[PDB]
Amino acid sequence: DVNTLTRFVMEEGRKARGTGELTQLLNSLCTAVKAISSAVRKAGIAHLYGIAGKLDVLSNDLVMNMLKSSFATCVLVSEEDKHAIIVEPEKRGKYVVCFDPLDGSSNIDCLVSVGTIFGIYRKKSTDEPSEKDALQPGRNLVAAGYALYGSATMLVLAMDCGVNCFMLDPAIGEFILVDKDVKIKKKGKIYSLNEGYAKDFDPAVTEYIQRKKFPPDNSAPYGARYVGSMVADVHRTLVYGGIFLYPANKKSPNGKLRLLYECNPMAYVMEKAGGMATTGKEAVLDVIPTDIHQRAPVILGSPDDVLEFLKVYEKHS
Amino acid sequence: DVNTLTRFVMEEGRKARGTGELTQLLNSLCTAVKAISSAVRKAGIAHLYGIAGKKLDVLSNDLVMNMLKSSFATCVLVSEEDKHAIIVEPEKRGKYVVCFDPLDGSSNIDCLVSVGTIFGIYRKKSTDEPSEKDALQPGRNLVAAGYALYGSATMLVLAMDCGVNCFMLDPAIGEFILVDKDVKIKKKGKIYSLNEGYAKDFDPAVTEYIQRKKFPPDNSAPYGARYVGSMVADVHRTLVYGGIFLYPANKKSPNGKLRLLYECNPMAYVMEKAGGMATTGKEAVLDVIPTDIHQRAPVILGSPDDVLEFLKVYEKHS
Amino acid sequence: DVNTLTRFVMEEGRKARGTGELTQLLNSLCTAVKAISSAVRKAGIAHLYGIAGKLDVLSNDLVMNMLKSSFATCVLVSEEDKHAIIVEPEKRGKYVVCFDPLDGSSNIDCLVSVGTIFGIYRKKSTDEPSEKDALQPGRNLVAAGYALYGSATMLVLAMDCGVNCFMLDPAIGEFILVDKDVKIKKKGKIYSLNEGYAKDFDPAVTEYIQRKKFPPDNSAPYGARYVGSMVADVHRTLVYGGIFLYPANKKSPNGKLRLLYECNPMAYVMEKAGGMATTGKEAVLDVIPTDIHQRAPVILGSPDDVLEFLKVYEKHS
Amino acid sequence: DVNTLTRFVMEEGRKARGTGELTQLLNSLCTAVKAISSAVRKAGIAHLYGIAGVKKLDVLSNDLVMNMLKSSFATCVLVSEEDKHAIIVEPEKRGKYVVCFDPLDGSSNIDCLVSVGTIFGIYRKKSTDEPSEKDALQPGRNLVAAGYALYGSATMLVLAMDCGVNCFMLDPAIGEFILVDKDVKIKKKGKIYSLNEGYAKDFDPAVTEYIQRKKFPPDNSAPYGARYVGSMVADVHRTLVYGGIFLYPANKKSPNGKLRLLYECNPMAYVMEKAGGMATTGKEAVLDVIPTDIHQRAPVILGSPDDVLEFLKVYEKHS
Ligand SMILES: CC(C)Cc1sc(N)nc1-c1ccc(P(=O)(O)O)o1
Ligand SMILES: CC(C)Cc1sc(N)nc1-c1ccc(P(=O)(O)O)o1
Ligand SMILES: CC(C)Cc1sc(N)nc1-c1ccc(P(=O)(O)O)o1
Ligand SMILES: CC(C)Cc1sc(N)nc1-c1ccc(P(=O)(O)O)o1
Repeated sequence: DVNTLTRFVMEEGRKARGTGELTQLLNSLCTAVKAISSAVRKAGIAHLYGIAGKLDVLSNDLVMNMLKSSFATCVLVSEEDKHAIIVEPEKRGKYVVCFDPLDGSSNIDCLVSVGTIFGIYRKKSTDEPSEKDALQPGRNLVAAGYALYGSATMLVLAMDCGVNCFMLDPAIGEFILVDKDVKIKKKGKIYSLNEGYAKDFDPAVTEYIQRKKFPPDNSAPYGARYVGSMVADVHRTLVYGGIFLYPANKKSPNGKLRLLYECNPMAYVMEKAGGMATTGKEAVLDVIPTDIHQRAPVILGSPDDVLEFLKVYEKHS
Repeated sequence: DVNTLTRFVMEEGRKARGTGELTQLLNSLCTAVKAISSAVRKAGIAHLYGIAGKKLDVLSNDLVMNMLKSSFATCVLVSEEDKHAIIVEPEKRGKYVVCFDPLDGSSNIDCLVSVGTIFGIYRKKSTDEPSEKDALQPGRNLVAAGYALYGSATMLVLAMDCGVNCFMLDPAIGEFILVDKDVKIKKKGKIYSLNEGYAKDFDPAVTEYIQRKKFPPDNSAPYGARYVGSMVADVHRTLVYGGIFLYPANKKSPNGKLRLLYECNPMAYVMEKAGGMATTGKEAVLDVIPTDIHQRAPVILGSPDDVLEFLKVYEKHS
Repeated sequence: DVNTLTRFVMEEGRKARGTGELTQLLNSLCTAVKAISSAVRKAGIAHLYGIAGKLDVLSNDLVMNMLKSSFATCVLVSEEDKHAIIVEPEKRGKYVVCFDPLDGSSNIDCLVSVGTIFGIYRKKSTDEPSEKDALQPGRNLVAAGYALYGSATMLVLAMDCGVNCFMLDPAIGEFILVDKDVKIKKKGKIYSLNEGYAKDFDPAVTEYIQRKKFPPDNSAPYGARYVGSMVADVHRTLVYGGIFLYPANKKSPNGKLRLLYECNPMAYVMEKAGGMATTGKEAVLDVIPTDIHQRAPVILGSPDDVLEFLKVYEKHS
Repeated sequence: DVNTLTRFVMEEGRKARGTGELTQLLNSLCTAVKAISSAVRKAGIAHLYGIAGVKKLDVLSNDLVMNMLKSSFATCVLVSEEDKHAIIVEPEKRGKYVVCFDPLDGSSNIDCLVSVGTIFGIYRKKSTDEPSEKDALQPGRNLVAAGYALYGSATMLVLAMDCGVNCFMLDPAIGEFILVDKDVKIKKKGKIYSLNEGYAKDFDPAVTEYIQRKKFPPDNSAPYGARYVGSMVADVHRTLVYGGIFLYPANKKSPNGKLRLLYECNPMAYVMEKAGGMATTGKEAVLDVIPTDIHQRAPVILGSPDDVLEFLKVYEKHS
């Protein structure tokens, strides 16, 4: 039987005997993602070029407005906003949402794949809503995932029931369920990181990557891929297996990627798919944040690959 | 004034006092590219999944093949998808030879990586009965070439003698809008692009050049690395941002990996028309005289100062 | 604040403390309607004409399959099917749906507006579901409405809370709420019927139309409009006011339109909009059907216009 | 073999050994029509209703056609239903063609989602004078091309030229007009009549008598069916596809009719005649009227020839 994201979300909410608030949140996010996709694919660009005589900001506006009007949220943290956004009293629900509305858009001028990343938390205290409600470890996530605006548009949604992938059919604006309860390969054959900054690598990263290129045994060297857009690289890791790295170094002891709306959602998807996600020192999902924009190192993907990295990392610890 | 690809192609044909045959070819190709984009973005996939109770690379080849055949402008067609050249039936023959990759990068379409269509257009040069040999011309001889990138948005890059022009597909109206005119690549970039998984097989010249990008001998900032693994995506980035793209020979691909006729030559033509460079290491890509329609070539291309720097390192290793 | 069909249907179900079954029904119908619209606008027609080297049937298949897979229905009545469809036991819910999947499609060859009409009943009994469960008067409707595939695509949905109109934004495949709690004009200035049957008209119809052309109170004559597609003509009646008539004639002595999936849903929309719908002898919604494809005469629209027709009708007994 | 509007127009221009100017005109119009279709179907309406936290369609449509035709470099004089005076194209963009068009016909009733359309007629400038409004004052029989786009259940472009009438369906998945009906001809006699019978009290006696013959046939035949969408493009297209007759005649209150000669009557009359149909004012062929004002009105009775001819017999019977 055919299944849509709308039908899937609703049925999961009915199974859980929810009140319907999270379902409305998720319906609203889905509508925003379709609107971002339409804009990313440049529908209407002819009018900008005068036929009748901003993208990251627009994407942030779509998600903010759709989530606010769901009546399901109370605190919203965006890559694009300096402070947490507090929902007006009359529209407050119980959920906290952290999101990157257009990840990878810094290089959107070359039409590289971009994406939307989100993580949904339940507000934990009855206090007046504030940034502190967003300072939860990723292990508290209720749902998380991403939309990839690639060759096609796909929404990957992870919850307690596992990871499910929905393809956007732009003819009818419906996300069609195409991959159910997806699991990552135990060991991959691809490594992904920016090797241009090798002179800054921690010695452990240098040694691990050298082992991927010059394997000590009779195995084939891994292939390399680095799109430079986190959603594209993490999605490829999910589909094909392997390892994605944005690790710490001495000039960046906490990494570069942001914990709340990049690392934690992707770490959550990975673990629900049977993968792993580490800072080197601990699981990404166990980090307790103190700053809504704080950075975290991240190494994620197939467990045998992540564990091999940790073996090398501890050798230099 | 707004300009569409349709209007742009027609006016170039008018200025050249052509008979309209090449205009019909390019209009047919534009229609095929829009149909491929729609399919690549999965329009109608719900029907495939049972909403009412071909492979993408094969469909794309069928779209390009049929639109070019029915243009009456072509006589010989070479596709990545076909072992032998397709010879157009006599009554539909025109004078052009088209080599193309209808869905470049589609081997990894399962992870929704950017894919593209690459094409190069030659005039038939021989007066013989049309055959596979008519596609064996050096890239030197191209009349027009370019690619469609099905990335975050769909763009067509078209190169001819008048230069390189970039058109964005507006999917609301199915129209290619001219958005970047007479494009030129940066003289020198800050990004290098290659699969470093083959580091163990690199010739010394490639190894040293990449070492220079990571550890600059002059203490400037290291280049950033990018490698999508889809040639159209990596080359388009090289065009837009500058830098260098490399697919050199390795042990699995001793003649290189990329295909000369419908990957290297079109991209090399776009690059040179944009003020860039494209070399095999030994010679300009466009000077290679092919002997086989699916033959491979090593390729190093992008900003002129970056390729020239590579070539100096190459000469240092004889 | 923006509102979608998805969000509106979900919120009405929450206010009603429903189990979510009707919501799944309506979302499934929403998906089918977008797919029908896509096909009606001829998306993909180039593939039929050889670019790479039935509509009424497809429309029925879309509605049938989406409703079956909702797990919300037990009996399905379509204009396209001789007998009622009984849903298999594992997919049964409690709702009975009568629909015309592509109303007006007989003239789709001239690109006239066409539509989808639907009416939803609740099955209350523990008997095994059968065709007889669809033999209900329209006053039993839980929800009803129509999708119009006209110059744009609009879904009109009627329930106890009133009538609401949703515009399909095809860039994102989302129905946008654009007209809330719609009420029809008390009196219009347009009458709609096929005057080609003037020779067969009952004396009451003839006299009523004479009053529209030569007004007894010295008012200006009504304008005439007859698209010949029931959904187009009735939607215009809703938006602009006035009257729509399909009375008995010699080829159709019980009228021509179908009671179950044409007259009843439109009569329901009209009454929920403050309008009226009569057979001449009684309200459409009070007719007790004996055959799922039985026909009925219908006069519907603005209340003053229908009441005026009924005055003429009562004059002729 | 599949054929698109772009390819068909280009090949017709090649067959005629044209310079390509008319081809550029038509490509530009095709682009405008796709943009109108997109807006008519309400793409992006979610943004107007606040999804991220403005012109009426008839104005946008006029702006689209005006700008696309200007930038074709193929036109010199433009007449629109929306503009009191003809637009004279600035010198650097001038071509030889005169275009009269209605950018969104029937749009006054667009609020009920009734079918709407675009109508156009293309002339060559005949005078050696500086271009002016007078260059649009040509009889319809001078038309080089004419036709219409109907934004109905699907969007179709009907294009008439000397080679006949051809119908192209817009495939919105790819923005291509697909040739679906070639060298169209209308039925010799139909079974539908189309006019606003609510104003029967104002009818001319000939019209009254003719419509009476359709409802109460004297020859024991079946009465005609009635259809009246109230959008000219929709009613005329149905007349082309199914046959029959469409009427907006002159009456006692409107001695010149209501529809506009230059950009409503002439193009539809031209399409009709190229399809083997007829189009008359009652007194003469629409295509023979020589206009004196670009917004002048004309009565129109058009469609299947046996029906128009029957109408004219009744009309002449009443002198
Ligand atoms: C395990 C999953 C996340 C449960 C789901 S899945 C969905 N659509 N809704 C819920 C849910 C539970 C409670 C509530 P609520 O009372 O806050 O709405 O919703
Ligand atoms: C420099 C460019 C390639 C010239 C162009 S650009 C276009 N649309 N057509 C032509 C062209 C020249 C000759 C012919 P033809 O007589 O084969 O048709 O066409
Ligand atoms: C008055 C309106 C129609 C009530 C609505 S509105 C909506 N979306 N659902 C319902 C509803 C009631 C009962 C059930 P259920 O337990 O069969 O699902 O649903
Ligand atoms: C009979 C038809 C109208 C001929 C056609 S059909 C088309 N696409 N162009 C032309 C045409 C003739 C002259 C010119 P021009 O030199 O003004 O461009 O064009």
